[PDB]
Amino acid sequence: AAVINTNYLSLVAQNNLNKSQSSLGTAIERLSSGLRINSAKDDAAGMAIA
Amino acid sequence: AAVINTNYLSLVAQNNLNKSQSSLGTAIERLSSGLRINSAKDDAAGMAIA
Repeated sequence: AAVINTNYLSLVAQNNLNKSQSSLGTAIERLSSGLRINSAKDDAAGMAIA
Repeated sequence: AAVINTNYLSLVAQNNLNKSQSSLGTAIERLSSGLRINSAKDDAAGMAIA
């Protein structure tokens, strides 16, 4: 469709950008802290064991 | 025939012109707003779904 009111492609690109940014954020946190398991939401049992 | 009081052809042309202008008005409104479903008289259930 040749409509301008809403751009589905832009929305999909925004979603994929957000996913990539979340991956970048978790990678950056794990690099800076040096700890894979911080903010227990990743590997919740792992943080208890550690 | 040779009648001048009433001009049937002019009336028919005016009616067709009115139909054309109504179509132009709907097209102009949809163009400016961008919404096909506007003025709920057009696509009544469509506006409910929207």
